Amino acid sequence: HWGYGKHNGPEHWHKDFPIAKGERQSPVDIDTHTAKYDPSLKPLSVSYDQATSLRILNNGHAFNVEFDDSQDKAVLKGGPLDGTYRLIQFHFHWGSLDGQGSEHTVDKKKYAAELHLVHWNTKYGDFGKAVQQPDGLAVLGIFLKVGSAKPGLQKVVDVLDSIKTKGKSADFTNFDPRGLLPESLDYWTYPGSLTTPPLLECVTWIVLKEPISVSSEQVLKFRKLNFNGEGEPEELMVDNWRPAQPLKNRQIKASFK
Ligand SMILES: NCCCCOc1ccc(S(N)(=O)=O)cc1
Ligand SMILES: NCCCCOc1ccc(S(N)(=O)=O)cc1
Ligand SMILES: [Zn+2]
Repeated sequence: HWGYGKHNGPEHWHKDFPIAKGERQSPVDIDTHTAKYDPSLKPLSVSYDQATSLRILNNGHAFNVEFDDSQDKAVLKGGPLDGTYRLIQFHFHWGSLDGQGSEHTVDKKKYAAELHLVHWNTKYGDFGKAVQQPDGLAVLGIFLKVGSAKPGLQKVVDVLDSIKTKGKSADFTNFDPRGLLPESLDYWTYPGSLTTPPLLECVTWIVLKEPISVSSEQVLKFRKLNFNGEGEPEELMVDNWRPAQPLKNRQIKASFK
C-alpha cells in the first residue's frame, strides 16, 4: 500500500496512480511575488455555526475528524467558488521536526504542519461523485507554526491517545472547527488535486495567508501517533506530507494586495 516511507512514499505513487505526474497536482510552492491580486475575488464565506462533528479516526496516514455532511450544516462558499461546498472532514499533515510538515510552501518556506478542511460541491450529491469532477472539492488549507498554543485545537490533541494506531476511532461529537481558524480569511487560490492517492484533480485550493500558532506540546502529541496497526512494529506517524509539485500551466491568485 502507498505511504510516506522510502519504499512507498511520494516518489513511488505514480506507478499505481499515474495522475501523480499530471497537469494540476498539489501541493505547490506559493511564490508570493508571482501570485496576482484579483480584485474580482469575493470574500470567503465560512459558515460552520451548525457543524456536527461525529468521530475521529486514525486511517494509517493521518487522523480525520469527520462531520455529518448529509445536510447543509457546515459549508464553504464565496471566494473563487460557485455554489455550496459541505464540510466532510478535516485532517493535518505534519513533520518530524518543527521546520517541516506543511504540504504547501510559501516562498519555499515550510511550516510545521498544515490543516486541511475538506468540502464537496453539493451539486454532485455525494463525496464519491464529487471527487470525479474538476470542481468537486474545495479544500481550505491553514498553516501551523509552532509558538503559543491553539486553545481550540486542544480537544483534538487530548483524544489522540485513544486512536494511537491505524483503524482506531473514537466518538468526537460537539467539536467546533471555528476554533481552528486564524483571524484573517485572506487567501491564495489555484486549481489542484488531492495530495494523497488517488491524487484526483478535483480540488479548488484555498490557502489562508495567516498561519495559526500551536504549541510545541501540541504538535509533539501529533508525532506520537502510529502509522501501524495495533500489535505491529511501531512506526511513528510523522512526515506524512507530499512535497511541492510543478505548477505547470497554472496561476495562483491572491484575495489581497
Ligand atoms: N522493496 C519493497 C517495498 C514495499 C512497498 O511496495 C510498494 C510499491 C509501490 C507503492 S505505490 N505505487 O502505491 O506508492 C506502494 C508500496
Ligand atoms: N475517492 C476517495 C478519496 C479518498 C481520499 O480523500 C482525500 C481528501 C482530501 C485529501 S487532501 N490532503 O488533498 O486534503 C486527500 C485525500
Ligand atoms: Zn490533506
